[PDB]
Parts: sequence; C-alpha cells; structure tokens
Amino acid sequence: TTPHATGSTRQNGAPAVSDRQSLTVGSEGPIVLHDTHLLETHQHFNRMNIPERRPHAKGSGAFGEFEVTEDVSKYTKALVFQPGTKTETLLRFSTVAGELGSPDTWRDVRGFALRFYTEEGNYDLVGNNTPIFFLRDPMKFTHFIRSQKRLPDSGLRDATMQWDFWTNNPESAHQVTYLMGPRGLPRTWREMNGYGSHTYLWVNAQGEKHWVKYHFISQQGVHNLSNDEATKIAGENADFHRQDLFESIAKGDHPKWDLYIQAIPYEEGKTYRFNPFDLTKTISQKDYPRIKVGTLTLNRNPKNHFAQIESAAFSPSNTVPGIGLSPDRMLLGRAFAYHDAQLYRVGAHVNQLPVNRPKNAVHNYAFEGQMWYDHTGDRSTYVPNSNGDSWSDETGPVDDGWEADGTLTREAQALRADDDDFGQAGTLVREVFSDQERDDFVETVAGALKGVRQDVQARAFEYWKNVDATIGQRIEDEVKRHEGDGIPGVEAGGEARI
Amino acid sequence: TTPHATGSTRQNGAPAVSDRQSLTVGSEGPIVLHDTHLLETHQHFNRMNIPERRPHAKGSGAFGEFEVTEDVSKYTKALVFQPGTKTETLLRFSTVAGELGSPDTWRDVRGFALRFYTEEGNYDLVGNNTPIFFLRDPMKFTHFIRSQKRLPDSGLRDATMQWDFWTNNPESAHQVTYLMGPRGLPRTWREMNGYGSHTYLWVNAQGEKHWVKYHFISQQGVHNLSNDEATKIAGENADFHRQDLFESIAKGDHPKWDLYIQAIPYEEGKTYRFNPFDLTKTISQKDYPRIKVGTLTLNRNPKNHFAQIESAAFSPSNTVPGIGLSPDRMLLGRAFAYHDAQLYRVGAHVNQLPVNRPKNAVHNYAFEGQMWYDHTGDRSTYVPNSNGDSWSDETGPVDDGWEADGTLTREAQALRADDDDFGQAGTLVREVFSDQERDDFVETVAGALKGVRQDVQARAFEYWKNVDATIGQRIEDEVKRHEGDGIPGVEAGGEARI
Amino acid sequence: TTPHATGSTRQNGAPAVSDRQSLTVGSEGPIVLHDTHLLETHQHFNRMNIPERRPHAKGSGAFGEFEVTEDVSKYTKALVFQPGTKTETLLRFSTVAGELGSPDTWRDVRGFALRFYTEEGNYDLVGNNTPIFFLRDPMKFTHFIRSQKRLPDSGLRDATMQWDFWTNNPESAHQVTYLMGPRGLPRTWREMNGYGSHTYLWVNAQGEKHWVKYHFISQQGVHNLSNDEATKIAGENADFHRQDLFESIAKGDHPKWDLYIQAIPYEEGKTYRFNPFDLTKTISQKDYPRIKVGTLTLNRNPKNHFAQIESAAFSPSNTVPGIGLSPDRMLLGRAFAYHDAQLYRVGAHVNQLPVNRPKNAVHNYAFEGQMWYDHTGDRSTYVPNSNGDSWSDETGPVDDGWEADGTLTREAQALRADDDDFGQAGTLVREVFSDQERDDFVETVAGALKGVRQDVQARAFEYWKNVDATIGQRIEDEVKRHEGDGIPGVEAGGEARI
Amino acid sequence: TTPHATGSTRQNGAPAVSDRQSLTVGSEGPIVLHDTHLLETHQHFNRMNIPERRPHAKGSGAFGEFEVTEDVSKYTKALVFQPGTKTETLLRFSTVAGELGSPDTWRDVRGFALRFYTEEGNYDLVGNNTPIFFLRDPMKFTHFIRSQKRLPDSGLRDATMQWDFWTNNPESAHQVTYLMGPRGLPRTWREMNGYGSHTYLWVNAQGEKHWVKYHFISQQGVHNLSNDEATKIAGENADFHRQDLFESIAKGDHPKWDLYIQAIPYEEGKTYRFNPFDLTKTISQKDYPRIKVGTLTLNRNPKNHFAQIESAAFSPSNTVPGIGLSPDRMLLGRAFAYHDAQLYRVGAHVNQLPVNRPKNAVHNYAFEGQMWYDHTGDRSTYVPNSNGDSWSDETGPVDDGWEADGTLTREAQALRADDDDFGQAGTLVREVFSDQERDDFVETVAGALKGVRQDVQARAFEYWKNVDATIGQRIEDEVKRHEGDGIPGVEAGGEARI
Ligand code: HEM
Repeated sequence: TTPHATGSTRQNGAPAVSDRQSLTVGSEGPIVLHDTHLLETHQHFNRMNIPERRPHAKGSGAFGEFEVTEDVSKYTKALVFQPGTKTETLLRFSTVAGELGSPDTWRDVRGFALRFYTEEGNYDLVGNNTPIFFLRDPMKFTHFIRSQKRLPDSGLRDATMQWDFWTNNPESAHQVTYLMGPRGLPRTWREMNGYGSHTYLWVNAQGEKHWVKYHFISQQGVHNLSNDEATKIAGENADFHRQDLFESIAKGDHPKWDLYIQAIPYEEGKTYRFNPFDLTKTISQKDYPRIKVGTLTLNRNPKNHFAQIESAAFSPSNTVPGIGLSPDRMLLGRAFAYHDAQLYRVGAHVNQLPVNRPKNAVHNYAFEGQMWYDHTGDRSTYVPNSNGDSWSDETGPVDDGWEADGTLTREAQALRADDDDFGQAGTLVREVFSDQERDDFVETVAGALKGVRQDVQARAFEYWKNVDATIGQRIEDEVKRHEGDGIPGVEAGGEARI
Repeated sequence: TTPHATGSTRQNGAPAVSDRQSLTVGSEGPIVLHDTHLLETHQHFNRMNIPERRPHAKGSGAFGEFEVTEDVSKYTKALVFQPGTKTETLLRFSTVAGELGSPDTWRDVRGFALRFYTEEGNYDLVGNNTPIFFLRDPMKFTHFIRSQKRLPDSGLRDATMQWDFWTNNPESAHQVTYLMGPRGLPRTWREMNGYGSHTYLWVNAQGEKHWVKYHFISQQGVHNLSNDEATKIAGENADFHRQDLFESIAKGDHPKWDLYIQAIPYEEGKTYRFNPFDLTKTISQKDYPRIKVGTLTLNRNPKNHFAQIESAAFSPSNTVPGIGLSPDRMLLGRAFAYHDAQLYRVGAHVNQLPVNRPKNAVHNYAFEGQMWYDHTGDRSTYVPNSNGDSWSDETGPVDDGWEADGTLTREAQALRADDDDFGQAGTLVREVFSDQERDDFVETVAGALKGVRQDVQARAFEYWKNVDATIGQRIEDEVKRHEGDGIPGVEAGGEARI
Repeated sequence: TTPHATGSTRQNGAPAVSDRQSLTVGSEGPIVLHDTHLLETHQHFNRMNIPERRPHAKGSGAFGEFEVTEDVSKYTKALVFQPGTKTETLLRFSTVAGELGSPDTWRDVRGFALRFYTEEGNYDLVGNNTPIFFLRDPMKFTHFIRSQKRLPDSGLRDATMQWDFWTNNPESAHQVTYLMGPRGLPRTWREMNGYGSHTYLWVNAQGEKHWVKYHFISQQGVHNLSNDEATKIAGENADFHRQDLFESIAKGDHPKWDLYIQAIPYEEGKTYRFNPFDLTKTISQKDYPRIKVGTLTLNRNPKNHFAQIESAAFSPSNTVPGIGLSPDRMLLGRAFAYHDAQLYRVGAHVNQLPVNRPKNAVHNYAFEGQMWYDHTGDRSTYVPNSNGDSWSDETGPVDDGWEADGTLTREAQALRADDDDFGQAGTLVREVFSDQERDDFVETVAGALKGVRQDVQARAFEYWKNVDATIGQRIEDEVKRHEGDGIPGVEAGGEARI
Repeated sequence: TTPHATGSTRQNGAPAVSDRQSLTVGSEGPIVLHDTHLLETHQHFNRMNIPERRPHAKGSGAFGEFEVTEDVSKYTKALVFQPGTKTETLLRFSTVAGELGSPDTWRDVRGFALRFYTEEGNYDLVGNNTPIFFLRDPMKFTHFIRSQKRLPDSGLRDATMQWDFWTNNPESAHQVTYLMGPRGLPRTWREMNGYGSHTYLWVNAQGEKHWVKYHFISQQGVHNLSNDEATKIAGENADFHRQDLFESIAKGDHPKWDLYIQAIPYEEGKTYRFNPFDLTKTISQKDYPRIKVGTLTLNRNPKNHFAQIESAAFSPSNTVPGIGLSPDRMLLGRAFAYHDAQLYRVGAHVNQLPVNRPKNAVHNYAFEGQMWYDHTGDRSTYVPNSNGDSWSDETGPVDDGWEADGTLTREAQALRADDDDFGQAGTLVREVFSDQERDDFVETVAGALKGVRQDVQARAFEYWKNVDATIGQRIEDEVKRHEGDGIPGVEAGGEARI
C-alpha cells in the first residue's frame, strides 16, 4: 500500500482512481481524451485476442511428469530417456478443424502435444491420437486442412468438399478409415491413446542409429462415444473434454499413459516391406514389437489457461541430442512450419515466454526484436570473436543424419514390396474391427456421405470398395437409401454448400 | 496461358510446377530449402488467421438496399435519408460472447451492424437486437465482456462469474431481463428486430437538432426458440443462423425490416423524465411515437465470406453530415474503440479494403504505413500548403455538438425524475410479458442460477425481487428446489468453476 | 555444460552444432529444409528491426539519480519530490526529424525524456531542449512533423516544404526563432538545458493546486556549434552526441542538471497576461521566479542499447499522485498518442519489459494478449467481484482536475491581454540575443531560405519582419543576394524538390 | 464536391470539418474523446513507419526498360530474354549497413536490385555492385551483418568488431579487397557496375543447361570518390546519391547499363578450376568470355517513394521458366530469406501491392490473411477438386534441377584445383589495380585499422600479407606509424568501443 493507493493501478503503477467510471466534464458531460485509464484498459482489451492456431485451435492441457522405468540406453543417448530419469512435462490436447469456440465432441483427429523439459533442452513430441496421417507429402497439407474447414462463400463446413479432397487423394484411405471408426470420437482425452505417428531417429552414445515409433497407451483404456451421443454433448457442453480434464486433475484422478517404442535397425529401414518414412503406414508389431520405456502422469492444472496453454508453442524441430528427424517428408515440412507460425501467432520472442523457456541455459545467436524480455547485455553478436563469447563449430557428418542421392524432383515416394494406398485400411476393417464396429462404421460413413454431390459420392463408392469390397457395397447400399448417422460437426447439401 | 504454364502460379506469377509434391533429392531424399512454392504456400497458410473480433466474433451477413419512403427532411440533412433515396447496404449479424467456432444458438445478445454506402461517406449504424444495454459507462464494458467469457484458469464459461458481475452492477437489470426473456434466443436473424439502442443526434439543413432513436422492425416477425430447442440445434448445427441467412437469400426469400425513428426536440432531451443519454433506458412511445422512414431489404450473399464479412470493419465513428453522436457515455467510448481494434485486427489500412472503402472520393491526410494499396502520389503532406492540395478549416461551434459545463469528475450520471435501475425491467416483466412468457422466464432465470455459488445466488434473489417481488420469489423458490432449464452456452458449478 | 554441448544452443536450449556451416547433402549438395538452426537464426534476424520512433528516432541515453535538496512539499504531495528523496532515473536524448541512422548534429530540436522510477509508479517528464514548441493544437502536429521529413516523390528533405508550413502557421514564430538561434545546434547533450515546456498541475496534500513549469539547467553550461562545424561533424562522426555521452560516463564525468520550477497559483492561471496553456508562450521569471527543487545526475551507461534505450517507452500519461496534466491542448493530445504508438512500435505488453516496469506492485485490469510474460494467474477479470481481488472506485471530482464550460467547437484559444504570435520571438531577437548572435541568426535564416520557391520566400520575409523589422530586412537583403550559411540536414531547390 | 464538403474527408469519406483545430468544450476546454478525426489521423501517423530493411535500409530507385538486342535463345527459354523483347523494369539501389537516415556516401557495398515485369511473372535479379561476396555459407551471414552494424552497449559502429569478424573468416578476403579498393565509394549509382554475383542456371527450350553469370556494365563508366570527398559529402548532403538519380532522370539524362553473361556448359561447372558455386570466386573471362544480351535504361522516377520503392519487395526466389538457382549455398539461403523478411516488414499480402504484382494473371493457392485486397471469390481452396479450378501437378525431375549425393553434413565446400581464400584477392591487388590505386588502398586499409584493438590488428597484418606480401608490409608499416585515411561511416577505439 502506497500512501495514495486506490485499490488498483494503471500500467505505470500509479493509482487508477476508478475501474468503474470514466472522466467527464461534470456528471452530464463528455468523456475527455485524457482519461488515460480508459484508454489503456480499452486498448489492451482490443489486443487480447491473438490468432488461433491453424490447425488445432480448440484444446486444453495440463502439466505432469514422465518417469523412465526401463533401460533403453542401448538405443538412445538422450538424457530424458536414460535409466531412472524423471522429467517435468506439459501436454496439450486438441481437435484439428474447429475454431476456438467449437465443440470438443466433433468427429475429428485429436492432437497429443507433449513437451519434456529436459536438462539438455525442451524436447517436444508433437503427436496425434492416431499412428498415421492422411498424407505423405507436406505440399498437400494446406489443401487438406482448408478442405476440412469452410467454404469460401457461405462460411460453412461441407462434406462434399471433404470427400472431394479425400477421394482425389487416395493416400488418405488408411487414416480416413481410422477417423470413421470408433476412435473418431474419444469419450475423454484421458481415454485415448497418443502416438508420435512418424518414424524418428534415435542415436546412442556410440553413434549407432535406430528408427523409432512412439506409442502412448492409456492406462484408462480407449473409450469412445457414438455419433448421437457426441452430437448431444456438443449442444449441452461444448467444452466437455476441457472440463473433464480439469475436474479430473482437481479431484486427484491423475491420468497415465505408458510409453512404448518400436525400434528398427538403421539398415532395415531402407528395405522393410512397408515404407517407414510414409506417414500413411503402420509398422507391424509382429516384425518389430513394442518395447516399454516408462510412464507419463498428468497431475497439475494450469494456473492461467491463456499464458500456459494458449501461448504454448510446440515444435517437432525441438529435438535434443540422441533424437532426430527422419526422411519422412511430412516430418521435414513440420520442422519448418511450427516455428514460422508461432512467430506470427505469438511473436518473435515466443520462446522467452515462461512456458516455452528451457530449464537449461540458453546461449543463442539471436538479438533484438520486439518484446525482448531477457537481453544479452554486451555479449558479442558475431562469431568467431576474440571476446570469449562461445560458439559452435562442429564439422562433418552430423550424428542424426542419413544419406541421399538423386536429382531434384517432384514425385511420389517409391513403393516398397507391400506398399499401396488401401491394404492397411482393409486390414483394419476386416481383421481389427469387430462385427459391431463394422456395423457402426457403415452407418458413420453412409451418414458422412448423405447429401454429398452425386459425382463425388460415386467416387467415394469406388474408394470404399478399394478398401474392402463387402464394406464398400454395404456403404453404397445405405447411401442409395439415404440412410446413415448424423455426424457431429459437419453435413452436406443445400443451397449454401456444393 | 503462357507458353510454360502448368495450371497454377507462385505469388510472382511464374508457373508453380506442382501443388501436390515437394522438391526432394531423388524420390527418397530430403526436401530442399529452395522449394519456394512449398515455402510461400505454407507461410501464407500460417498467416491466414487474424484475431477474431472481441466481442461479436461469431457472425455472418449479406448485402442489400435501403429505400427511403417517407419525408424526414425536416429532421436531418443527411443524404442517405432524403426523400426517395436508395442506398446499398451491408449487414453483419452476430452473437457477442462466443468465439469464431461457437454455436449460433447460444443464449446471448445479437449484433445488428449496418453500413450504408452513401454519397457523402460510409454511414455505419452499429446496433444490437435490443434497444438497451447492460451498462451506462464504458469503463465497465471491458469487465462485463470478460465476465461473459472464460475463467482464467480452466478456460470455461461460468454462470457464477456472470451473476457476480450482474448483481454487483444493478444498472444491468433492464437488459438482463430482456436477455432472459423470449428474445434471448432468436429463431433466425430474419426473425428479430434491430435497434440503434443509443440516442443519436440529427441535424437539419437549418441547423435545428433532434435526439433520435432507431428501430428496425422485422417484416418476418419476432420468433424465438426455447432453451431446449436451442441446445439441440447447437449440437446438430452450430452454424444454423449463418446457414439460414445464406440459404434464404439464395432461394430468393429476401428479408426486410422497416426503419422507424423516435424524435425528441433538442431541449426536451435535457428535461425528459428518463435520461435519453442513459443506455439502460427506453423512451416511451406514448411520449415520442415512432415515425416511419423506409425499408431495408437484404438480397445478395457474399462472394467471399472472409474478405467481405470477416474483414468488414464497422464503427459508430462513421457518421455523415446530418447525423452525430450524443452525450451518451457509452456511445462516446465506442467512437474511439472500434477503429482502434481494427488497426490491430485487420491493419492500419483497413479502410482501403474494398468492403470498407466509401463510394465517394477520399481526400484524407494519412500517408504511408504497411500495406498501402492506394497511394497519394505527390500530394502535399501538410496544411496549409501553397501547392493547391485542399484541406478543411471550418472554425467555431460544430453542427453536431452540444453544451457542457462542470469540473472533471468520475461519477454516475444524475438521475432524472423517473430514473432508477429496476423500474423499466419491472414494467417489462409485469406489463409486457404474457403469463406464458413469465412462466418461461422463471424457468430460464432459475436454470441460469443452478450451481451458482450460494453467496452470489443470494444477491441474485434480492436483485430479482427488486425487479418484481412476485417473479423474484418464484425464481428463489425454484432455485431452492434445484429446478430450472439448461441454458445453451453456459453452466455453473463443479471443480473447474467458481 | 551439458554432456553433448557444442558451444551454443538453439532456442529450445539444445546444442546448436554449428554457428558457421549449413546442413547440406554432402559437401557439394543443397541445403535441406530441416536446418532448423539456420531457420531460427535467419527468421530472428529478419525480425530484429522494429519501427523507429516517429518523431525522435535518433537518440541515446543513460541511467542516473535525482536528489531532492529543497522543500517543495507545500506545492505537491508527489512522493518523488518530497524532502530528501532520491530516485533512480532514465534519460533519453534525441533529435526530432531524422531517422535511425541520421547524423546527430543536424539543426533540430532535441528531446529530453526523463523517467523517475518512483515508489508510486513511473513518472515520465517527456521534455525538450526548449521551453516552447511550434504549435498550440495537436491536430497540426502530424502536418508539422511530415513537413520536417521528406517529400513524397523524391524522398528528400526540403526547406521549401518546411517554410511553407511555418509561414502558414504563424504560431510557430517563437520556436522557429529559438531553433534558428544558437541553441539549434547543441555541442553535446551535456551542454544543453531541458524543459518540460508545458504547464503541468501540482496538487498538495491539502488539495491546493498550482500550475508549474519545469526547467533543467545544465551544470555544464549551454554550448553550441556553428552551422559549419556541425556540418563537418555530421560527415566525420554521425554519432557524435551518442559517443560523447557514453564516453563521458565511462570516464567518470557525470553530467548534472538542476531542476527549478515556476509555480503559478491556480486562479492566476486563468487571468495571467500570457496564456500558460499555450505551448508557444513562456512565462516571465519576473512575474513567477524559478524555485529550486534538486539535482539530476547521469552516472550509468546502458548494458544493452536496444533493450534499455530503443525499447524504452516514455509517456506524458505516466503521471503519479500529486502531478497532473493541464488544459494545454497539446499536452492532452500527448496523453493519448505515446501509448498508442508504443503498442505498434513495441507491442501490447510494452510496459512489462524490464526498463518500462515500475518498482512498485502493478495491480491492473489487463489480461492476455501477445507476449504476456507476467501473467495474473487466477485473479478475477471483472469488478466488483466477490473473490477478494481489489479494484478502484473513487467517486466525484478528481484531485488533478479543473473546470470547463462551453459548446463543442473547433477554434483557436482566446487571447490573453499580451498574447500574439510574434511578440515573444521579438523579445528573444532584440533583448536576449547578443549582437554576435543576431549576426549569426541572420546568416542561418538566410541560409535556410536559399533556394526556397520565391512565393514562399516572400511570405517568409513578411514573417520575419513581423518578428522584428530590422532583423527581417537584414534577412531579406541577404536572401536577395543569395548569401547565407549551409544548414546541416536540409537544403532547397533543384529538380527533386519543390 | 458533395453538398456538405469542407475540403477534405475522414477515412470513411465524410467531411473532416477541420485539419487544423481539435474538438474542445469551448475554446478553453479539454479535447473530447470523440474527436474522431484527431484520433484517425494520429493513429495513422503512429503507424506510418515500417521496419527498415535489414540489410540495405538506405536506398532509392527508378523505373525503366530492358531491351534484348542479341540472340541468346540457345541458352535460355525465358521470355524476358528472347530476341527483340522489351520489358518494363524497376531498380532499387542501396548501401548495406546503414539505417534509413544514414548518409549515402559511407564506404560500403551497394545493392543493385532489378525487377523485370515479364509476361510469365516478375523476374528479380537481386544483385550488388560487386561480382563476389564476403561469405560462402548463409549461416555466417547473420553474424557478418551484425558485425557491420552496432555494438550492443554503446550503439556505435566499430572497426574492431568488423576486423575481428573478417580476420576470423578468411573467405572474406576477396570481397574485403574489392570494398577497400576504389569501388568502395561510387561517385553516383549511375557510375557503378551491377552484378548478379552468383552463378544461376539457364535452361533452353530443349532442356539443355548452362551455368551463367550476369554483368551489368555502366555506359556512364565507373567513377569513384576518395575517402575525404565522401566524408565531406556525408556531412553536406546525406542523400547525395538519391538526389543525383532523381535529378538526372528529371532532366532527361537516362542512365544505361549493358548486360553481358558468361555461359558455362553444365558439366564444366562441376570440373572448373575455380568453384562457380563459391560466391567468393570470379570466373575468368579468358576461359568464359562475356556475351552481350541487351541494354537497361532507367527513365522514370517514382510518383511515391514509399509506395513504390520502400514497399517494393525483391526476392531471388522470383525466378521465371528458363532461369533457376544453382548449388551456391548462399543463393539457396536467399531463396528462403527475402520472402520471410517481407512478411514481417510489409505484410502477408506484400505481393498484392501494385509495385509487387505481376503483369500476368496470378492463380495461386493462398487465401485469407490480413489486408487481403484481391480476393478469390468462390474458387476452390483445395486440389484436386471437381469444380474446374485448375492446379499444377507436373511429376518427375524439374527442368531447373541438378544432382546431389552424400550424407547430411556441416562442412566447407570441397576445393577445386585453384581454390583458396587469398589468390583472387592477390590478383586484384597486383595485376588489376594501378600504382595509384595501390597507394590509395594502403591508406584506406591502414585508416580502417586505426584504433583497432592490437590483437585484432596483428591478425589483420597476417591477413593482408596472405593477400600480398608487399602490400601487407606497407599496410603494417603505416598502421604502426598511426597513419591512414579517415573512413566514411566508421572508426575504432575509445571508451565506447572494443
Ligand atoms: C462502450 C461500449 C462498447 C464498446 C467499447 C464496444 C466495443 C466493441 C469492439 C471493440 C468491437 C469489435 C470491433 C471490430 O473488431 O471490428 C465491437 C463489436 C460490435 N459491437 Fe460494440 N462495444 C460497445 C457497445 C456496443 C453496443 C451498445 C452495441 C449495440 C448498440 C454494440 C454493437 C456491436 C456490434 C453489432 C459489433 C459487431 C460489429 C460487426 O459485426 O463487425 N456495441 N464492439
């Protein structure tokens, strides 16, 4: 308490006088220009909103801990995964297509973005609730996400646009099958699995390399909603998943996931019968079994959602020694894209915000810019220098690299022995799903096609028969009878759509 | 078609080569840094989103025409309202609290933002679907909107926060009554009325002044949804109102509103028994009857929702000769706030975008800045100048002014004879509502209070009894029995709320 | 040192590997897209620059201390000026017209921007090296600064534009005289005086008010350069003043200024023979003598020029209890303008950067926005609230206010008994300047008019004769003979100018 | 003229009333918040400045025409270079290190940025006034430019920092020699040559490839200033070069350059004795002679410097069919960097501003974003689509590609037979310079080393002896006697520098 305090301050720390009445010429007069508290508070209010993420705008998260309980030191030198290591984490969950205020229970992919605050930097494993994705080249991703959003004239989501894109990009079949199956509607974020999806590189202390897949298996199980249930919840509680996570942690019910990897020897990655660098493919667990690493626990809610969750900036470029990227084109595009988006969304100094700062000392050659909170004093701005300010200069092949040879080209990845666009989707439908799941799948896909322009429907019938002839005919028969479920979040047809 | 065309271009107009595959070192190699088409398209994608409006993020609109059919020339010299004049319009409708992807059918105020493209500039009448508002001083508005949005930790909307603000700001009673009544849930935007809410100033050719209220009465009638219906629609079709407007216009069903004004002689504005400069008050139609002006028709959908609707920038500062502001503190704060927000949301040159440009010639002393599309060539940048580049220099009292006298103060407006916080709300509940509307009102208010922290509930019981003793007791009795409707868009209680 | 350290890190804290070579496919191959260190460092480099200040882009500063050595407690309750108080300060000096890289020794006004880090907030006294300014209404300021900058087509500064503006705004005469006199070219910033220029309000503990002027009198004296010397230095050392200040402090030569005020009783401000609210007027020291307050010492250089000086954000709105604004229209426009500019130049959270943070606790109703470093946790976002988070609600006349009465108008300030545009300038030329200063003045003004378009020259001859008939004829005679000094920073004439 | 016009408008097109007086409560009262014209004009003024370019902030330009007068169709299919073709151009000249207001005649590299508005897109040849550059890997460029700018604490340029960087990066020797020679100080931009510097790829109609160098040889000759002359001009006219170009064109004196190429057969680029992909190397004209293409004429000044020159956005990524990049690492980094910078400096839609738009039709998959002036209507946002909106999908090796093979590495380029860091610099000093140029060179280099920290001086003596033993000893002898010229724009020594 200062001597002239009034209960709150302006931005300069001086007493504000009133948070409730403007400065006027008498009670009945106009507001004067020099009501600086009115101006400061309104100008700030007008700058509170920041661009929402594209994609994955709607989401929430929590802090936790990861504990290593197995010895995988023969596979990586990364500090975070050494025996017995416990690391603080942050996890943000999200949908993909919907905007900031959109219902949580729309049918969609869910994000699973996990940061480990390691002793050698922030390691981000930016995953999804599926082991695969719709595409295998990042040039197509902009198109895909735009097709999942809104028509340019009416501003409506449109299943015709969605199916036009999917049927003209048959590489999408594996993930469209997974999305249209049970797991398209998680009951809660606690009751879904997380995956890295991509192949990553692990490098051990001797320089030996393995290609790895990450799998986070929920200790709460996998539980899903029906289309009808999810539609009902979208109306009753648009923030159902956000509320569930916060309430669960507040009550002491800390959700857990066990991490397993698959580890492929370096040379076998080049010869395996499915392309491990193709994001539309899973790798068989009969060929490369899951190996346990440790357990993730979420146990602490945010104190401020905007500062800790909305302003968090995750990136697959945030690797640490012992972990690298891979020849997966999609992953390589992601190495550029996230940081770029965050410079616009948050700001140049996004990585100086507390939630994005690493625990270890940063000594980075970047200076100045807007909103530079932690300046470098008189440190040298160039290298080499004669002033004792260190720099890096390792020469030669990098520890997390690989070989390439060819001419500059734009073409599809070469096919391995068993690669195609529809086989793995067919295995999912025929061998993994139960009879009841298959029945529900038909009703979901048929519903998703209701009202779709007939030319696009016809292409969808061929697409589904390519996945499985029996399921495809069942879908076609139901579409021709105009049957099927309503799908939460999207429809087709009418004068405002294609 | 250029000789080396490929089907699309980069931003410089050169052939893009592929919109589907990235540039790699052989089919199996990494993406190269110099895939400039990948970079341009991803960097643009990452900058597509702009901050959503605060408030009124969720909305849509259409173009139309306004036709003057009466002679109100004795009241204003504004060109747009002279006899027989037809003017092109743009109208954006919206909710208030929810974000970009939020359901259209939440209980809320609706915006009614109307632009007239006049021969003497763009005239914006930025109204709502209610003649009043919650507050009478703009210092409180930031607080109010934050209370209608989300809790800082959990990110959830919370009825306890909403009622804590309303009960501690009893000036809100008139509009809270209107919001909790039938009109809180319009069936469609076509089936709601629009209002200017504020008193504005009209000035005629002789300089005579009248205080005016604007009323847009729907030719489609006023039709509303129940809480249960609106909740159901929120789940089934989050864009119901947006879809309805677009489809209606596309089918040729052009919605209309008739404009009426109330006209108060200048001196009577200072003595009237309710304060016309208090936005929480209506002016009796027995004292000042409605006078017809003309008819608004909406008849054309946008070609591009983002460019024409999302990027539209409406402002009450966009007056034209013959129409001015008034001593209403809320209006005077709005004269500053919109343009300020738009400089951040869209950009410095927001008013050069086609939808925001006026039809008449702009000759304005503003130069340079980012994204300056229509430059001024070698025009003088200062005034007076000796180069023949004109400027304005009218001296003396302005035609759209008024008098003031007093000392600089922060205090409430003085009360007129019949001014108070609860009387007009009481008239609405007792005399305007039917028995069925009163019954529904009790169920709505009781529902809105379910789960609210008990101290805040107790203050709400006193608030409602101040409006009407009978309705207040009915609400209290239902709250104590834990009865009432679910309210679309909000709830209270639980570990994630207050 | 982490186990895999290389000498520097990326932004996530992981080893950077090399600050000297890019990631390529072999030594001879292309750079890959996933060189994340190349991308991070280049994207940051590309965002290092921020908009320069407009005006006052070119400048530098230092930290120091202010010590009160007199008792002025009968005049103000402000903590910073109570007996014996010592306060940390920051001072930025600058020119006005030139851009970031422009020479320090151009003829121009110099800024004198002083921050006191008080126990009741940051108090900014944003002054200049002159007691007056060119204008008395802020509407003209945009025009004035544009006239001092560059022609729209050629990008050159132009004396014709400068004189066209000055001669058509005769209120400028007092300050143009001061600028064209000796003090237009300070030798160093240490050897110039500083002034608040405007009348400010001081309020004591009993609520009694005085109008005050601030004067900072250099203990190093006032020393100036000739036009020829300053031109020579502009070529030899464009950063002469910046270098001088830094070197002087580094050598232990701490420059000092003594602060004096003039104190006008509240009622006398309304009746005084020169308008104290007209920024083009000085107040006679025979009528209101200077009263000593204390001494300012600069004694510490910045550690980082960009973070501490370039990113500093000074504003006349940063008052503290005991000190207020005044009816000076120019000051009232400044209360809005600085904070507005800083939101664009630096960012919404400009006042959270260390150099802009106050020493006392900030409790302000502003939340969210880009780059929010110091979040508010779960503090209530609205007022009043029932959660114990305080707010301000003082009602009634403010302690730093005054009275007004009238109709809304756009017109010049009424003239006091002795007010005019040329009298004070004439006193300066006839009574204050020495013979040698008058001789130099003629050569400066004549030089400044060389090459100016003849119609504008003719108006300038009348302007100068209005100041003083003898000096005006001397200037005219020299201009007609094409004599006069070269003026550092500007010229006229030729095919690229008016 | 509208009926109520006053001489100028607000941004909405309504009469502004006054560009000279603010809206107040009586003549003596405060400014009201609702002076919307004051607010609009000041908010715009506060947003006029945009970040200056980094590097090359200080510059100007003109429009012209390029005319092909020879037949080089066997070497390229690019439309702009086909026989007889005339193309509109824009050329911006600049320095490198100094900021927006810095003198034109500092010793520095000059930029030569040329746009051709071709029928197949905007082709930008972003060159300099030297055939080489200081570095051969873009990772070092950020460091280099920071070393040429200012010290972090004092804000001064410092020759010690400059020489510390150069001597620790000996690849710089060739260009440092050129900079310190006669051509470091062009008399005018009309009297300097322009170069592409890098090797580019040309592809003919049959797909045959040649590596090319571009040389623009001034028809006005090469003329330079001494250090002393340039220092004098920096003080007298900081905009000498800008003024010269504008005045010359205005008087009808249109400067010309003849374009010549060197053409290296594709396979010879891999075996040549100097690395054509190393930007620090020239290619001998005895081995690959210059071949004339045509003539560039500048003949039209800008109408608005800010809109046409400051807001121009040039990029080496703006290739057209027939012209590609090359394996030069520096060029490949530039393909990313310019567009990235321009998104921050100007905006997402930088390429929709008139000066940046191509002449041919743009059909690009980019939508939305701030300040989207030319929208795409209802065009499909995804590909392939079934709506007739075209896209590109060429598969296989690109016409402007090449081969690569290797492992991911960070290392220096392999040396060709005659590659080293000092040989070409030595040829310049011994064989190209005259005796008088050598004498002046010694005085320039010695002057540039005056005051430099002794350890860095000692390294510079070794550096220069590596260039040439005789010149190096001459420089050392002069430095030890503290002799040498003052260098315009930079110095060393003293308490404010290293
Ligand atoms: C002092 C009180 C108010 C403040 C400070 C205020 C401020 C704002 C702001 C900053 C925006 C966003 C503008 C943009 O980004 O383009 C907005 C939107 C809007 N406000 Fe207000 N408002 C207030 C009162 C009102 C009232 C009383 C009404 C109705 C009479 C109203 C109707 C609207 C509408 C319809 C929109 C959306 C315009 C559109 O569709 O783009 N506001 N308001």
